[PDB]
Amino acid sequence: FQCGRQAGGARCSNGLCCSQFGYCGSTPPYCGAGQCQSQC
Repeated sequence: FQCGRQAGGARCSNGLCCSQFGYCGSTPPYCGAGQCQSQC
């Protein structure tokens, strides 16, 4: 975890997506199929 409230307030690689808890990604179960809140 790096993004969201699960960590505080950050982002992963680029302007991808950030999971409900605070898990940002662009390919794992955060951006594709998992817990995508912003983008999937």
